[PDB]
Amino acid sequence: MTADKKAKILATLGPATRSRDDIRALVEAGANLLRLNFSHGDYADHAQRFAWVREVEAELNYPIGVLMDLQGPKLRVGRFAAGAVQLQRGQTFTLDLSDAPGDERRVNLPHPEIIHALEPGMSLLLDDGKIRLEVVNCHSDAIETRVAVGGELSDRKGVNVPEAVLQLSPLTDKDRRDLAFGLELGVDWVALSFVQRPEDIDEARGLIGDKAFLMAKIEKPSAVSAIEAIAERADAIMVARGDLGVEVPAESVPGIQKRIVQVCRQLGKPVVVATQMLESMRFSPAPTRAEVTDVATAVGAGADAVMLSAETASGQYPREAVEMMAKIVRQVEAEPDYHVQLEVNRPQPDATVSDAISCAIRRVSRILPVAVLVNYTESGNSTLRAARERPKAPILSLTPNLRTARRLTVAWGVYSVVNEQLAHVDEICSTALDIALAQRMARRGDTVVVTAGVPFGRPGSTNMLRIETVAPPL
Repeated sequence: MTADKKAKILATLGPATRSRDDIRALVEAGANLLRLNFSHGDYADHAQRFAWVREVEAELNYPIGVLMDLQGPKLRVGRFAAGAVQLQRGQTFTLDLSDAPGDERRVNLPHPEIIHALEPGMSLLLDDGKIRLEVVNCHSDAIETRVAVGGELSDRKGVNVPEAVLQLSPLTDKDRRDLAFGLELGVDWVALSFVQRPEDIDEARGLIGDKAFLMAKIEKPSAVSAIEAIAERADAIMVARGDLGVEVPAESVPGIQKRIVQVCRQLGKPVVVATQMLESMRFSPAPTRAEVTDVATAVGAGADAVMLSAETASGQYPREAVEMMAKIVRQVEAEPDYHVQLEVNRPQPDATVSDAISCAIRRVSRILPVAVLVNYTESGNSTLRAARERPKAPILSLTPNLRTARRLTVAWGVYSVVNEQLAHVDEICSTALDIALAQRMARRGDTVVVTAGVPFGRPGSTNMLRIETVAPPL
């Protein structure tokens, strides 16, 4: 494995991927994680692709994580007798629970927990926000509305409510079946949809158990408001830009994205920027200038992971999509301004031993040419803290456990290597050092840094550091 780029690339798996060898090509182009979209495919396809990925992980011998993306609830409108009713601007329209076929005056909304708690003067978006509805006055059975934007409204079209926060669980009965199937498979990362309350993480975490880590998808304003809270209760955050763009002013979004990456980097939780990264590539072998800029912004904010969806899952050029993504990340890293750029975002360390060690690590790195930070853990949580600081040297996380390594694959600039636990810091000096020549990271004569827990026990914060030089293996 070569550390060409520190930012991570999660690549979706879909119909276009169709070989055990296809997955190998994607990671050979710098893809770090692999995503199975449970809104599509059937379990035979996922289970097949999952296994294909696990062959490649064993063949290359370096841990590559697998992320399973829950569909979440889908909020759709009822049926129309006409089928296509042409709604006109500024006219009154209602929607019931009852299955009255649509007549330009009323359609049903099968899911009634939307109807409850909707207040007058809230907007209602249909057909991916194409039409805006204004609620004039409500009842228990129906909502009277005024059309604020009109257009053809086909049946079973999609509904969005940006203002309201709904008492509805982000776990659908379909999502629960998906959860039991992916946990059985051995997925590492579960991405949760429709997150609007921090409590929604707890319900998913209880079902997940310690079997897998959980990532919260910021898709509603509801979540963005409570981002700080949500980011604390989960293991990582994914920004679905496209999906907010429905529920907020587009011009607002890059601000929200920019803000959220900050909240995550404060807490050290990995942050993933996703959706509309390089869509031009689905059909074209090179991106548009605008896209490269969109990517470079996300990479530059210091975000840990970037997600490619259609470009790899179903697309005429899925490898070169990754090839480009990696090249853009390398170009951002190449810029000398970028290293200084990150510095302002870097939260000043808190008065703890683990922060001080990481802080001391910075000074030592200015004074000496440090080729690798080599923090060693099993729980991952230390290497997460070592990554918060965003060092210029690559982290080489050493692992007595495969499960943590696959999860650490999302983390910023963290490269994980797996071996039998050796249990002692002063002993592992040679091992950590040899591992470096093993993973071909440091030349004979570079200096490396090792950090670990003090008693090699569950006591916390990894509070010792030790410089070592690779003297000539004559």
